[PDB]
Amino acid sequence: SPEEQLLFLYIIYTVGYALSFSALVIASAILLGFRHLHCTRNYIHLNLFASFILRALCVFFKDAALKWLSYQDSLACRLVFLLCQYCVAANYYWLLVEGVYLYTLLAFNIFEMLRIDEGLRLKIYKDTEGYYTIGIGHLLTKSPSLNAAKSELDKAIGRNTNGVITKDEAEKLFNQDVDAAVRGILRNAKLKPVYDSLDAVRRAALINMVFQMGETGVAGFTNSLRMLQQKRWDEAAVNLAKSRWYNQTPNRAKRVITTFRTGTWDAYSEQWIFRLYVAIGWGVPLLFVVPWGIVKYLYEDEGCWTRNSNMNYWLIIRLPILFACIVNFLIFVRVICIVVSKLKANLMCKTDIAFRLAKSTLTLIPLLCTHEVIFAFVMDRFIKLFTELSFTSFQGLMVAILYCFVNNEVQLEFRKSWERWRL
Ligand SMILES: CC1(C)CC([C@@H](Nc2ccc(-n3cnc(C(F)(F)F)c3)nc2)c2ccc(C(=O)NCCC(=O)O)cc2)C1
Ligand SMILES: CCCCCCCC/C=C\CCCCCCCC(=O)OC[C@H](O)CO
Ligand SMILES: CCCCCCCC/C=C/CCCCCCCC(=O)O
Repeated sequence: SPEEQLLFLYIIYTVGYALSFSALVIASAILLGFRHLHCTRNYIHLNLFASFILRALCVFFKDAALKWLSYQDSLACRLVFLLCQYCVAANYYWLLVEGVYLYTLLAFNIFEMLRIDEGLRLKIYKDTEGYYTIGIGHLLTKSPSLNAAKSELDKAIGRNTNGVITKDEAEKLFNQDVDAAVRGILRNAKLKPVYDSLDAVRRAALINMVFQMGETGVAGFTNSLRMLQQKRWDEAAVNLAKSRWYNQTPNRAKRVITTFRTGTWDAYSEQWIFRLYVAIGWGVPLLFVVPWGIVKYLYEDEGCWTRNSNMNYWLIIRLPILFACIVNFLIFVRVICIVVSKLKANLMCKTDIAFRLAKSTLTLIPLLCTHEVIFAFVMDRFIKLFTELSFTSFQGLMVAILYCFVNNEVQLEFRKSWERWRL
């Protein structure tokens, strides 16, 4: 039947946005509700949920306006449609920062963590403790003799030093020290069981302490090491502050303790980077949605601008979303090259945040951007194509599932809260 087909597609579309709206409001309430879920990764998700929540609000407002000059001729409809088109562009640009974040998350490691904390030295320097240092935190000997320190470094580099050591030689010696740090942990009875239980992010935090202090030095933190192995991060965070290490070097310790408490790299992230993501997700859509809205009002104003078939005014809202999808597929392909490399080299386990986040992001990129790339320059079997209405309505539900309800961290918070109710 023709009327029955048009009515049935309306139901799966409206229940699609009803299930997506409720799931995204519940999902966003979970990420805001639990304090341990307050990290840059989940804040990026909250802006992405907000763009799908406002899109749903436009769909429910358009439908509510059907009940009582027709609505197609009104100015209110054109605004609801302009706001809807702003939400669609935000969905794809918050999906771009979602990919851009993931890619930088795969790029940050212990070597980049220590290069920030230890810094770089070109020439030999006698530090406050009496130890001669050079490169990226490479301590030589406490022996007060620059002549013998240069000779001690000469055997540890290959050729004659003179004093100045190049950027490549320092990185060569840096890989040695980081390899010497991990061999020490695994060669220690009190550090191997806690390191093997820690995730890749909290492992780098343990290596960082060993790099500065030493294998036998950090092994003394018997009180902190046990509550780390027992996954009690918040209890270990306040206990590590009550240390000699925290009062000696406080700016470095606060960063390492945050990485143990959260299991993220946020204490090494710059505050302007997140301000650049909000400028992409909510800023860039405004730069092409409002010129589209102005040209449609002045040169193609006919039935809430639904008659979008006359000039280049279609391309100004379809070329920027194609650009966000082409770059999202370039990230998609490159992220897969990095993830399969880190898994094969045993640099990553599938239980780590970078893999599980990749497992959801790499799903949503071809889920939202494949249609846009395939039918890239098509302006305008009718029942079979009307199945696009089912996926654009349930989009929000899928985002809420893959970035919240199947997330392992949120499931920890529900069980941790339920256990506190009993105890
Ligand atoms: C809609 C579906 C049927 C498809 C979805 C499914 N997609 C998926 C599954 C696996 C790989 N994959 C494996 N290896 C590689 C490689 F090659 F190494 F990159 C990629 N890629 C894509 C999925 C399943 C599980 C999760 C998941 O638990 N999320 C929670 C993690 C989090 O948010 O913190 C997410 C997505 C489910
Ligand atoms: C308990 C809450 C239940 C109510 C249901 C929620 C309704 C959904 C709408 C908006 C919230 C999502 C948008 C706000 C989150 C983004 C915050 C932000 O802009 O920046 C990140 C952070 O604040 C910098 O550190
Ligand atoms: C319209 C529904 C209301 C939704 C809230 C508005 C969104 C602004 C974000 C803040 C949510 C308020 C909950 C507090 C969590 C923030 C944590 C904090 O920094 O204190």
